[PDB]
Amino acid sequence: IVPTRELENVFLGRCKDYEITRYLDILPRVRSDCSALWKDFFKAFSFKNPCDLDLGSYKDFFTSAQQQLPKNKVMFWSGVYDEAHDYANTGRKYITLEDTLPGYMLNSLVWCGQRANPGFNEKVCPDFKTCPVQARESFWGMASSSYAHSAEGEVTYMVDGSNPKVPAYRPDSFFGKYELPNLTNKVTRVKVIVLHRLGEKIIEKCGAGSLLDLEKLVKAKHFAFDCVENPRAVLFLLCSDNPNARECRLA
Amino acid sequence: IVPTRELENVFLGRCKDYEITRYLDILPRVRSDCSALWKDFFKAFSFKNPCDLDLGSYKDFFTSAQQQLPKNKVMFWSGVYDEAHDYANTGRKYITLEDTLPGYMLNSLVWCGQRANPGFNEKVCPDFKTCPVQARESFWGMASSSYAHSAEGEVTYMVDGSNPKVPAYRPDSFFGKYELPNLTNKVTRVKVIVLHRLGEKIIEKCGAGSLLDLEKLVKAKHFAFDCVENPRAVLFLLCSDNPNARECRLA
Ligand SMILES: NC(=O)c1ccc[n+]([C@@H]2O[C@H](COP(=O)([O-])OP(=O)(O)OC[C@H]3O[C@@H](n4cnc5c(N)nc(F)nc54)[C@H](O)[C@@H]3O)[C@@H](O)[C@H]2O)c1
Ligand SMILES: Nc1nc(F)nc2c1ncn2[C@@H]1O[C@H](COP(=O)(O)OP(=O)(O)OC[C@H]2OC[C@H](O)[C@@H]2O)[C@@H](O)[C@H]1O
Ligand SMILES: NC(=O)c1cccnc1
Repeated sequence: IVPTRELENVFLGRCKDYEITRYLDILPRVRSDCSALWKDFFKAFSFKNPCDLDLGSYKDFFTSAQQQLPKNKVMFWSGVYDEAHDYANTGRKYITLEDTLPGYMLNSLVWCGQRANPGFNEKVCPDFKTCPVQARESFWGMASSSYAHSAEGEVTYMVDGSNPKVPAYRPDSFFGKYELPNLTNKVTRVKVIVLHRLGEKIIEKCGAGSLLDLEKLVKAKHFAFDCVENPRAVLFLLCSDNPNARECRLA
Repeated sequence: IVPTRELENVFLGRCKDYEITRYLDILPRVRSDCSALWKDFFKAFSFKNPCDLDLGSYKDFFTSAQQQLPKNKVMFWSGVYDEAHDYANTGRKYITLEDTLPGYMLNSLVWCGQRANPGFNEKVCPDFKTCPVQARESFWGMASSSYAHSAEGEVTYMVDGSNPKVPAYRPDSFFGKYELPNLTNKVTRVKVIVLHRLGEKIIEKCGAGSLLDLEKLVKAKHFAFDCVENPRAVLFLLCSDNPNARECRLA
């Protein structure tokens, strides 16, 4: 893959944009300057081989960047990026990882270290499936970890019950690796939302299969559990993109 | 009412981020670099009294910042900012002025000039309703003119039909002053979408009142014209937010 151009400029620009104007009524301000943020972020990967990284490489950066999160509002998702963020509504109904400072600064960006000056690669970045797992998941794994760790009260989980090749809940998702195991006794309940893509064969159902596994894990953390399939407000979102579906017919 | 802090840094940060990462498949890059853009912007109001502006003050800036816009995808809106932007879907279905470079950089921001150094006011910005209309509307009126002037093919206009106090179409709106009068022969059609808020009395309908005036006005310029109220895809977005309304009763 081709690395993002003028990485420092984009980082510092999104950082200043967010600081002054984004989520002011929804998430608290970070306590560090954007230059200090850049400095911890850069020294995490710079002057090293693109696969030298591990789960600790970005710890100082995420310590500098972490935000206290609104009780009851935190959302996780697997397999339904577009639907979860549409439904979250840019922080107004739920908060996602992407609404917090570090997700919003690096969302979609591409970067990597090298050993010669200037210590990063402007030309090429390795396909990351070529690195050991602790290295290919250094950044986004620690991100999901801090984030889950800060969740309080109710949390929400959106998933896909229409995928014949991917279970609604997998222990090897980012949610299963990093999120679920990191939630504290400050969390009280897990509310799952199963998406049935319209026009398509239903594959997972509440309490059966991987959702029944998930249920048992959640109760084992002494957390409450509920699960619903196409709740009306979410169904209406889907229907808007496919107003003809049989599921969408009105009285 | 307080002015945006670190205006220049916010402006430049937003400009750089948009340049490198935003709308890359949806809209073209402008030729002019960020510091050249800043120049043109700042000379418009700097070192003059706050109400010492007119429609031609920001002219060089908008000249520099204007993008060609993709055919059939331009949308206008009155009275329904949230609903129109949700439905336009960040450029994926329709483009709005807030998706273009100059609208993206200045959206939500607050600034004004002053005669003394630094040439702009960091303390307060006169309740712009204090100023002659050509000063109060110098920036966003010129933004709207330039945007409308660039539109091709079909264009769409989303309006409020439940406001007893404010008609669907008004000659004194930004659409009536700046946008409709500036559409060129490159535009072939104007498609109106009338929004009826759930559970609010319906005030305006296609073919009556101000919408009738709008139809004739649009017939004069030799565009086609259609109009529709609460079409399904828009209606479902509304129900998503108020699933229990009578209009959202499922069969
Ligand atoms: N914002 C994020 O990017 C982000 C990333 C990971 C986890 N999160 C947290 O964990 C859950 C989403 O991961 P999930 O439960 O695994 O659900 P998914 O739909 O499978 O998403 C993986 C897809 O993202 C793409 N991806 C991006 N970067 C990478 C990366 N370094 N490495 C890899 F492998 N994939 C990446 C990749 O193409 C892959 O196809 C959410 O609760 C979220 O808070 C957010
Ligand atoms: N000088 C000003 N500067 C700024 F930033 N905002 C202003 C100013 N004056 C009034 N406003 C606010 O700006 C809003 C004017 O909105 P509506 O009335 O809802 O629709 P319309 O008038 O047609 O103007 C929206 C249409 O103009 C171009 C755009 O692409 C779309 O086609 C009002 O809600 C009002 O609170
Ligand atoms: N975004 C705005 O404030 C705005 C105001 C007037 C016209 N167009 C946009």
